[PDB]
Amino acid sequence: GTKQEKTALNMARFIRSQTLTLLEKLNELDADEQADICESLHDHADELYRSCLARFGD
Amino acid sequence: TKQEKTALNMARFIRSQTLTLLEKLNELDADEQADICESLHDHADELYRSCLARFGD
Repeated sequence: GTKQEKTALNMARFIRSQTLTLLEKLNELDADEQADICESLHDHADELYRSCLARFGD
Repeated sequence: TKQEKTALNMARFIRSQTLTLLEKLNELDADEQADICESLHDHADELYRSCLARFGD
């Protein structure tokens, strides 16, 4: 129902923001390999978020 | 350092949360989204293991 859809959409949103924050932290730590993997992870998180918005965004 | 541990904890959290969300999408029968989420969780697992080797202990 609406509650479950909203929770899922909200999780997809904070996951996307957390990948960006983590990428920023990894870059600050000069953790280059991890930053690279995290940057791709942010692409994937964006893809999931858009997909969730399409179904649950009302 | 505490900053490295912050990064590590965040990587672990993204792995845990993409797992939870995968299961919730499965419960919604939201298959297109679940497929994307499972791949996202694969990559979150990868990032975590890389960060753990670098920053852990």
